[PDB]
Amino acid sequence: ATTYNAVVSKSSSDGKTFKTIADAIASAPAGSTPFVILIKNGVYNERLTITRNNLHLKGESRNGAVIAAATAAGTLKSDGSKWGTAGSSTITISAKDFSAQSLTIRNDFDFPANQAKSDSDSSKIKDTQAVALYVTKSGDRAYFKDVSLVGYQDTLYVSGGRSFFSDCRISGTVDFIFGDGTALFNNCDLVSRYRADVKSGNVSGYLTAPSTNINQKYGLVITNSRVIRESDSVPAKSYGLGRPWHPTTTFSDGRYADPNAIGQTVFLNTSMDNHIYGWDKMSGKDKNGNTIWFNPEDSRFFEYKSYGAGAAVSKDRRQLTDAQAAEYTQSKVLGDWTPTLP
Ligand SMILES: [Cl-]
Repeated sequence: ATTYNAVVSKSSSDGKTFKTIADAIASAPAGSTPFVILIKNGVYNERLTITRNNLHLKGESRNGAVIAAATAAGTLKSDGSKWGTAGSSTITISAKDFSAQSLTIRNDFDFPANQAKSDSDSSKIKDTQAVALYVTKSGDRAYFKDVSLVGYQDTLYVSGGRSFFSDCRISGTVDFIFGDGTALFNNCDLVSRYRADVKSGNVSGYLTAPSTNINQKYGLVITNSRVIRESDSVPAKSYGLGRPWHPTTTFSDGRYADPNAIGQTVFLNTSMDNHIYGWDKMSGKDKNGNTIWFNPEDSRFFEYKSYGAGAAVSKDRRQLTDAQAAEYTQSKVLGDWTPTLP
């Protein structure tokens, strides 16, 4: 008995349906009773910030139901300032118990066309992060089933609490899954994209850039998934599994890369194609303004039974024991939260 409180569609003939997702959401009664919105197939050019708890979106299909907007961190607002990384997000989850199913969320920033522009072209953006989905610190218990997240740089920004991605497709280039949140991905396609602007022997990107605080037990946890390249032109050994992101943070002794943001990315029972070369390091600025490198061997980067040509042949890729692997069940990672659809 699945009941939709509202229906969004492109038809002005579909009946008492909404034209945009924002309107359908705004029709929700104040409070925290569950509210479910069916989004009929179509491309909805909208940027949404979810502040209503217990809101649930269901698209007619992951392939046909799309929420898309083109915004880069470097994209300028009316006042001439930049949107920023968080601000470029097509969808921002700032409420609890959100769920999206069978739909696609895209940031349509044309990263390749931007990279192809001449350097003297004043419209060529440097701050090229363009987030498709951002789960903020106010978005605990965000659930995404049969959802597709599309972007290049910084596709998925997960911060704060717990989020679960099941049977999803996430595509990107650089740090396309990043943040400090507890994000569990099960049975997902993590799609590494082609970079026309990167020479074949250089790094095209990194699947993850966790910023997990050292005291947080779980960061980015990918299980029973597939790490694949979007095309045969993605070179062998062009993608890192992860890179340690230590966010510039304000401390009583200055603003610089957080030394305690010792990120975690763990893969279990996940296939990896040949584009993966292993983990990588990342640089930031320390308390003195010097360049500092945060190394993978100093981060919580682990694998358990990866397979495929991209899996570990060498030993500089730490492996979990069977006992340690048992600590990465959905129950343990998500704790008191059991993700369920309306
Ligand atoms: Cl930063």
